[PDB]
Amino acid sequence: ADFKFEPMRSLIYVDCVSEDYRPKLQRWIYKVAIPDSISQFEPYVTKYAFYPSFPIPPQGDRFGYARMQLTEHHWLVSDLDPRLEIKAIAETFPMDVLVWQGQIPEGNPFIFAFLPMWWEKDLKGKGRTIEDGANYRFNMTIGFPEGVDKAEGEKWLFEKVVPILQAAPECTRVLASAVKKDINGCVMDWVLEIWFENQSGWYKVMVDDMKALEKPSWAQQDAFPFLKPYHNVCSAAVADYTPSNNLANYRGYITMR
Amino acid sequence: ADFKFEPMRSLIYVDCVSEDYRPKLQRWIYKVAIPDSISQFEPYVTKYAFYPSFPIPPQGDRFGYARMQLTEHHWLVSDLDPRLEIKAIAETFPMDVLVWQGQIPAAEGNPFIFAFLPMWWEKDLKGKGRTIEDGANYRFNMTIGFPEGVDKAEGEKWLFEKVVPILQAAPECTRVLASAVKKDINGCVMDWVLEIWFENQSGWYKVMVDDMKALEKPSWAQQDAFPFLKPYHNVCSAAVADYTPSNNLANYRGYITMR
Amino acid sequence: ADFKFEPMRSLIYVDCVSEDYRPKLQRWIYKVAIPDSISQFEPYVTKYAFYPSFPIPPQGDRFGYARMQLTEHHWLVSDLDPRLEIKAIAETFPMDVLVWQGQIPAAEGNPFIFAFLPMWWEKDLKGKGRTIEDGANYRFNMTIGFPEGVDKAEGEKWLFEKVVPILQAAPECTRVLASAVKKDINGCVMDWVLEIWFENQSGWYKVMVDDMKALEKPSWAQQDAFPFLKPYHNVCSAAVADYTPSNNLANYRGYITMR
Amino acid sequence: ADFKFEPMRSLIYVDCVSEDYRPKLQRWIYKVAIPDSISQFEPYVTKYAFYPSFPIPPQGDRFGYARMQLTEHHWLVSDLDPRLEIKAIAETFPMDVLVWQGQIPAAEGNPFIFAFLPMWWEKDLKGKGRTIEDGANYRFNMTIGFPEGVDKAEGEKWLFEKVVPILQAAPECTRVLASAVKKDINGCVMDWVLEIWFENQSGWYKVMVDDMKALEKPSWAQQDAFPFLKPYHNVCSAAVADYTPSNNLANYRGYITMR
Amino acid sequence: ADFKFEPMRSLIYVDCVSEDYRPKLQRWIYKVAIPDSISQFEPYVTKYAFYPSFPIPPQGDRFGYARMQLTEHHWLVSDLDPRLEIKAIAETFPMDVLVWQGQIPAAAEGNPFIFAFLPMWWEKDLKGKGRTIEDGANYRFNMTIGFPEGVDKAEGEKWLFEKVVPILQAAPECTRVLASAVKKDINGCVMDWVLEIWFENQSGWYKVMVDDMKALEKPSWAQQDAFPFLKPYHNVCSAAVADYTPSNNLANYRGYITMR
Amino acid sequence: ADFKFEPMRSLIYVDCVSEDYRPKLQRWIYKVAIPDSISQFEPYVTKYAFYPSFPIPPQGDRFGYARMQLTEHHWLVSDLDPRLEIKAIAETFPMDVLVWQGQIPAAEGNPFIFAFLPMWWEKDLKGKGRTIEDGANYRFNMTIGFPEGVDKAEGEKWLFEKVVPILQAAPECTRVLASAVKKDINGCVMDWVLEIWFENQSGWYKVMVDDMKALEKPSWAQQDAFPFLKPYHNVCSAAVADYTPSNNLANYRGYITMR
Ligand SMILES: O=C1c2c(O)cc(O)cc2O[C@H](c2ccc(O)c(O)c2)[C@H]1O
Ligand SMILES: O=C1c2c(O)cc(O)cc2O[C@H](c2ccc(O)c(O)c2)[C@H]1O
Ligand SMILES: O=C1c2c(O)cc(O)cc2O[C@H](c2ccc(O)c(O)c2)[C@H]1O
Ligand SMILES: O=C1c2c(O)cc(O)cc2O[C@H](c2ccc(O)c(O)c2)[C@H]1O
Ligand SMILES: O=C1c2c(O)cc(O)cc2O[C@H](c2ccc(O)c(O)c2)[C@H]1O
Ligand SMILES: O=C1c2c(O)cc(O)cc2O[C@H](c2ccc(O)c(O)c2)[C@H]1O
Ligand SMILES: O=C1c2c(O)cc(O)cc2O[C@H](c2ccc(O)c(O)c2)[C@H]1O
Ligand SMILES: O=C1c2c(O)cc(O)cc2O[C@H](c2ccc(O)c(O)c2)[C@H]1O
Ligand SMILES: O=C1c2c(O)cc(O)cc2O[C@H](c2ccc(O)c(O)c2)[C@H]1O
Ligand SMILES: O=C1c2c(O)cc(O)cc2O[C@H](c2ccc(O)c(O)c2)[C@H]1O
Ligand SMILES: O=C1c2c(O)cc(O)cc2O[C@H](c2ccc(O)c(O)c2)[C@H]1O
Ligand SMILES: O=C1c2c(O)cc(O)cc2O[C@H](c2ccc(O)c(O)c2)[C@H]1O
Ligand SMILES: O=C1c2c(O)cc(O)cc2O[C@H](c2ccc(O)c(O)c2)[C@H]1O
Ligand SMILES: O=C1c2c(O)cc(O)cc2O[C@H](c2ccc(O)c(O)c2)[C@H]1O
Ligand SMILES: O=C1c2c(O)cc(O)cc2O[C@H](c2ccc(O)c(O)c2)[C@H]1O
Ligand SMILES: O=C1c2c(O)cc(O)cc2O[C@H](c2ccc(O)c(O)c2)[C@H]1O
Ligand SMILES: [Cl-]
Ligand SMILES: [Cl-]
Ligand SMILES: [Cl-]
Ligand SMILES: [Cl-]
Ligand SMILES: [Cl-]
Ligand SMILES: [Cl-]
Ligand SMILES: [K+]
Repeated sequence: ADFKFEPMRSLIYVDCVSEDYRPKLQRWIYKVAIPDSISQFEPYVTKYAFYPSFPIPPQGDRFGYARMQLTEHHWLVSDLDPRLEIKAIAETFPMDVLVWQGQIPEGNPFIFAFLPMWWEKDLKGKGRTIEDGANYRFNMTIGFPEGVDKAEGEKWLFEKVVPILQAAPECTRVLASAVKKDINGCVMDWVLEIWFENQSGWYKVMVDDMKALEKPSWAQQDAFPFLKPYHNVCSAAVADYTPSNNLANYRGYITMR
Repeated sequence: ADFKFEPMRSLIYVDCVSEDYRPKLQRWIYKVAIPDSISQFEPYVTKYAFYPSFPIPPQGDRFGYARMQLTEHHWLVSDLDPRLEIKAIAETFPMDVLVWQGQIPAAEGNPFIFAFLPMWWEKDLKGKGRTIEDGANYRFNMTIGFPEGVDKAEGEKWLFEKVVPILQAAPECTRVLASAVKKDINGCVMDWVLEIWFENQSGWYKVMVDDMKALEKPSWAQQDAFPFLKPYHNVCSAAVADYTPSNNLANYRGYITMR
Repeated sequence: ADFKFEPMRSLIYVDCVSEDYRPKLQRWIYKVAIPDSISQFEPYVTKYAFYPSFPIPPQGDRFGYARMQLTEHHWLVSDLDPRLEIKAIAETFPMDVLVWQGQIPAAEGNPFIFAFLPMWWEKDLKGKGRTIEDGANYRFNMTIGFPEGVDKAEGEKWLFEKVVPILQAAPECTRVLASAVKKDINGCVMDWVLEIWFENQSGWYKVMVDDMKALEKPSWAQQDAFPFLKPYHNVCSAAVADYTPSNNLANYRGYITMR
Repeated sequence: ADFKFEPMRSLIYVDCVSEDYRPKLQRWIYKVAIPDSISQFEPYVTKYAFYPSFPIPPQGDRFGYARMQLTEHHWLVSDLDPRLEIKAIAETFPMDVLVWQGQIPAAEGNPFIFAFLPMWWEKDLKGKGRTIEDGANYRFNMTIGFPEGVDKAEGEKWLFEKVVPILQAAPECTRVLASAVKKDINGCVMDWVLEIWFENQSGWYKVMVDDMKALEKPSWAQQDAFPFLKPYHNVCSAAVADYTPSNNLANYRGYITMR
Repeated sequence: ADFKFEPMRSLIYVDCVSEDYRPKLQRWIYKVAIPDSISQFEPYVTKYAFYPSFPIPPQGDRFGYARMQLTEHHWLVSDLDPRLEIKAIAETFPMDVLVWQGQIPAAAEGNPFIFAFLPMWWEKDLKGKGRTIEDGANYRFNMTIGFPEGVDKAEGEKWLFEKVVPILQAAPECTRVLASAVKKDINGCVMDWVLEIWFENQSGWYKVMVDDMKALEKPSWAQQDAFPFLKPYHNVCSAAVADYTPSNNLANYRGYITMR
Repeated sequence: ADFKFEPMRSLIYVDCVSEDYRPKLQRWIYKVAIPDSISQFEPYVTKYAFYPSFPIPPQGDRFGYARMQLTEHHWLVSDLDPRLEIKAIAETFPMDVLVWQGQIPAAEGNPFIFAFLPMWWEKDLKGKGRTIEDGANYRFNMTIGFPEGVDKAEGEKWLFEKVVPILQAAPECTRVLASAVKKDINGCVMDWVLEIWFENQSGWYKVMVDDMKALEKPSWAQQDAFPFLKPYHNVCSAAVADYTPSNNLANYRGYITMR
């Protein structure tokens, strides 16, 4: 019988591999994914929201930049509990959505990271408010390649990478949670959000300041983040606010006139 | 102090024993029951909804057919925890509502069936993977409880080995789902809840009446024909649509009157 | 350029000619008709709502009883202005909906009754000052149009001098209201819309069937008994509650499916 | 047929003549007045809202200070068109509400002040261009009507030549706005509505009491001090905030009770 | 990892120490506090609401009467779990709000911030069980108390329930009495009890909470001469509120829309 | 007194001249513009919405492509009526917003294009009857105004006799719609607004760039290629989806920040 109280925040990195797919993928998301979703999890999800990603910045491709959105659920129970596999009504989820997102064409894994509802580490910019200004919120998840010691990767991240973020005045905030791997075997290890004022601030720090970094022995590309795009790193730059707070705001797929 | 996280889906089988009562019972439900309810459980119920039952089909009376609605709560805690008996404001619940629902007559009355379930169906026995796009569903929700002194394991075995296969054989039946009732919560006499989908009333009839004549009449039967259980006492049911506009936590804006 | 301020209340009498059609027609209405509709007229309709009809009462068939609902719009402009025919996105309206409503068979076929009215009742002939606290109302909404070649003044005189007094005499009848149909808008064949309240179905029957036998059968009668008009062609009706949860502009949150 | 497009903003000055009445009057307003109201005018009112008045300031009694709220409707048509008198469902409006508001006593009562205005202020006499970021406003809304047999032109001249300049001189006063009352609608005795903003109650006092002592007492004065008009009869007022949570068409979700 | 399921009802006693502050404090609450709040706790709070207090009644000052509102959260987890201190976006909460509420003087002794955690359901129902909304409009006097330092808690409880409550039960003017014990283990709130005591109106409140209560033995630990015998705003806070608020913030809020 | 019933649809072409400005401009729009706006026009605007533009396509710069959104109001009265200039609270509109949108540099600046239209399209030139089920639309909304000293009738003739036929010839173009700009309202320099649908960006390109090379370059042309008009000055545009979540009158619940 018993079901564990397991409050978590999920993030899904929704890419769009081509502008010709955008109308169709966007349609599916807003016309189909929302109602199918709420139909299933309304009673045990407290917040379902989409954060459309800003235009892909220069060299964003190398950070597995999700060109469509982030998809953010707040769960009261583990959606991977086997008993939750049973649904009266099932979702409409065509093959085509996976083509559009880039799961299918070599093809890219579906990154679904589970987190505790609150950030575990606050490494810069504590006490910042909304009045302090509009944030270019760079959300990035990473997973160290196979056969790399996790403790060693953690040590690299926090002792080599983060200090560069702390040094940069262009970087207003740094936050990190460790991925709940015990839930869905997500290959990612960390999720970070790193705020800037704008795209140029992002570039200056995440490209130029980061050239200073020693290229690690396990690197899957020459430059930071040294991890395989869309496979061992995904990301998105998003705004402080979304109008797509789906549990509160959705009123059907109303069409423009 | 401690309060156990106990996520459940409740169903109440709301009958209406006479069309002359319908205006008044419907009024109570939508004008009074909703605000009184939300006033009490808003902080620990995630979804409160009413699914109006379709017109009672031929021989529906024999399945304890609730002629008004199903009432569906999603709980985060056991509403039968004794500490939850204390309410600043109490509900308005007249005698008359029980007359209307058939709990009391003008000449024997009917129990109030309030079944607690896990939020997710336990058994998916037909039609897995069906979506809303596959078409409009005549959703026959039926709960049953085996008569007193009938072994539960034996009743389970009957249900799943004799009854369900007839549903599986029938092309008219698009879906079959079952959960075992949480009896430990409120001593509900029912044992199972099933939802059995059809295309329409005729599909329902063809299977639940005609195909079911084939069944061996069990020794404990309380009526001659399937479901072999006493209407409204050991079986209640309702046929409902996929969608309700009465999703009360989101949708309610007061008892606004027609012009 | 100029667009006339034309505040009106529309009523559409939505029938359902068979229970096997109900799931599918209900689906279309709530899953498709609503969003397609709001997509088009949100900026110039102040209220869009559906009032599900109560179960068809005995002999309701003879009053063109809409077995599904009433569909009620409040317009700021004439939807029949020719310039309003152009829509970026058009509605999905299958042939099948007309089968289900009885506009076509799959056994003669019934017109689509869409009556335009002023937003306020023109005549208040009984029960003025009645409030919601006075009790739950069985609201019988009925529209009528006199057969071809019948003088309109003469029909009016019949209605108000012969019919209405029987309603006024009956204590079972709590309210009587009437507006004259705007015929100048969409050529609707109906002439009047009335709402006649009772306590319940039996009150309705006692008055609209039994008390009405007393009436002189007029020379133009299209059937033996009141209302003396051809069902679904020259009379449509529905009995509805004071309240609907389907106040679509405020309440709709998508076609969310039961679990 | 034709109904004139008449966009207006109404204000009703809702007093509460005793603290012992506040619970009951407040209940009526929020439990009964809202749903009865929306039930009637939803299709032709674009905004219905209540602005609770701040605590009555010193000597506010002399300005006909409404100790409960302002009631603010935005109309698309004249509610005083005679055809709008007919309502299917009528409102619940007990005698007691009039006692509570002070229309009737337990020993002379007070008129019901219902002022119709154009939706936009006619005169902007101070503080043009002020935004919400400029700070929180103590908004003193005051309506006045000159006693019987006082020339209106002469009263206007007094107001704009003697009164207004004192407001303009006072740095404590951040804003001055005025519309002339639509008298042609409901024969409201009032002539002007003004809103006069301060930072706080003391600012209000300093200007509307102390600075105003400077004023010549006019020959028609109905009291010794400004505003020289009979409280609640020829002057009503209220001090309100920039924001109300009671924007009733958008926000109302029923009379949900505290736990 | 694990986070405990801890369903609770919080109450915050929001005072306003001067009418000249009311516009500004009210603005902050409705323009800023709400969105900043929902931005943080939307996923684990089921109900966030404000109950504006009725006008301070005669001698209400002596009961630590919050002249602005009550602030009522329903939590699914302990907001005082240390891991909940981390927020992406932090709240805007100026010094000035503390001046307005009376936590600080503007340039000199202030008043503590009373934030009481409770179980979601009342623990004791001591009068008026079964009363409905149809029974009439309620003057709901919510009052929290905490016994002075070095007063035995069991002894204070015994005083409250054996001396005070019977006066409430005797008074026909008092329609309801409810009490929960404060969860002290959560945030070290100095208060011990929260009670709600209903009347018909302000005069009913006065007749009972002032006049009937004169009958009471003045305890040895008393911090003022008259009931409630506790230091205003420090060891007792209160508010009289209506059955209904329009500020049910999770459901109702549509932005800080300004009057025209 | 009188206020004319003037139902209209406005469009504002909101550009964003640099990605470094997007966070800040987007913030202003969603945090400030919305509440300031609703605070002013809630009672006489039936729909306020934002349609975020898709990524600027190849050579979109030449069509005055608004890189932020379209801003769409539905008015019941002319916002340019002089009496509507008076507002109690005024809007917060920094210099910086004009920098971000490109009205000013920190080169050469760009006019603020605010086009008023009838609520319904005047000309339906292709794809009549198309529904939402027919598929997802790349909706290219484009407004144009003919250079100074060009006869308007002659420009109209060019548009409908030369340009539109190319759209009609292209199977890649699923829809063509046009309204004439109400110039009598706000002296907007634009003359027409068109919406031209494709399947996707490539369809847009193939037709609006490649097929359009076929066109005779007119004598008044302000650039070599179609649309032959000065970007952002005599032509603005945006490609948008069928649906926006930013339907501000229904959906806005404050500036809630991500966690
Ligand atoms: O319930 C689910 C769901 C849904 O209800 C609606 C919807 O529109 C998409 C969905 O997608 C979820 C999903 C599918 C495949 C995966 O590989 C995965 O990780 C998650 C699925 O579980
Ligand atoms: O919006 C969502 C979403 C999406 O936008 C894109 C995508 O590719 C998959 C998705 O799937 C999400 C989901 C739904 C139900 C579940 O039970 C679940 O685990 C995940 C869904 O809500
Ligand atoms: O909270 C409750 C409640 C309520 O608040 C409002 C309302 O309108 C009806 C209600 O009915 C519930 C109930 C009553 C009698 C029973 O015999 C039973 O099992 C359940 C009760 O629990
Ligand atoms: O709609 C409801 C309902 C109803 O429609 C019919 C009926 O006969 C009883 C009911 O009672 C339900 C209820 C309310 C509060 C509770 O705490 C509870 O356990 C049950 C109520 O919500
Ligand atoms: O706007 C319209 C419309 C719509 O927007 C949505 C929808 O779901 C059905 C609709 O149907 C309307 C209609 C009126 C009269 C008829 O005789 C008929 O076939 C159809 C149509 O005009
Ligand atoms: O619900 C509705 C409805 C319906 O339920 C049944 C039906 O058979 C036709 C309908 O059509 C209505 C309609 C839509 C658009 C219009 O422009 C119009 O005048 C009427 C629609 O709103
Ligand atoms: O319909 C109305 C109405 C209503 O629907 C609801 C309500 O709660 C109060 C109301 O009161 C209005 C009114 C009554 C008496 C007057 O003397 C007056 O000037 C106005 C009336 O118009
Ligand atoms: O809030 C309202 C209100 C009120 O709060 C107090 C009061 O004493 C009268 C009132 O009457 C208002 C009203 C309703 C309908 C009308 O047609 C009308 O003209 C006025 C009502 O809505
Ligand atoms: O002392 C004050 C003050 C100040 O010292 C400096 C300054 O730049 C602006 C100010 O303006 C404040 C204010 C004025 C009018 C209001 O209506 C309001 O809410 C606030 C006031 O507090
Ligand atoms: O001494 C003064 C003064 C005064 O004598 C009386 C009075 O009633 C108000 C006053 O206020 C004046 C003032 C002007 C501008 C401000 O911004 C401000 O705070 C105050 C100031 O000149
Ligand atoms: O008496 C007053 C006064 C004064 O006499 C002298 C002085 O030097 C300043 C003053 O300033 C006060 C004031 C000004 C503007 C406000 O906006 C406000 O609330 C208060 C005013 O009342
Ligand atoms: O800049 C700000 C500020 C500041 O710099 C210093 C300081 O001591 C207080 C402050 O407080 C401002 C504020 C006042 C009242 C409110 O109601 C509000 O939301 C914010 C804030 O903006
Ligand atoms: O998160 C919090 C918060 C917030 O987000 C928004 C807001 O407008 C007020 C707030 O106030 C809370 C608080 C303040 C002072 C205290 O002394 C205290 O105990 C708690 C704080 O925790
Ligand atoms: O309304 C609220 C509020 C208030 O009105 C006044 C005040 O002085 C403090 C407040 O603080 C509340 C709060 C408490 C705990 C939190 O963890 C939080 O985020 C916010 C906030 O919700
Ligand atoms: O009311 C208005 C308004 C507003 O309320 C809020 C807001 O955030 C921006 C605004 O801008 C509008 C506007 C700006 C520039 C123009 O050139 C023009 O014609 C109109 C203005 O009218
Ligand atoms: O969103 C809007 C908007 C905008 O988004 C961007 C922009 O650059 C100007 C704007 O101005 C619009 C406006 C407001 C009030 C009015 O009276 C009016 O005519 C226009 C506003 O609503
Ligand atoms: Cl039998
Ligand atoms: Cl909601
Ligand atoms: Cl016949
Ligand atoms: Cl709404
Ligand atoms: Cl005169
Ligand atoms: Cl060129
Ligand atoms: K060319």
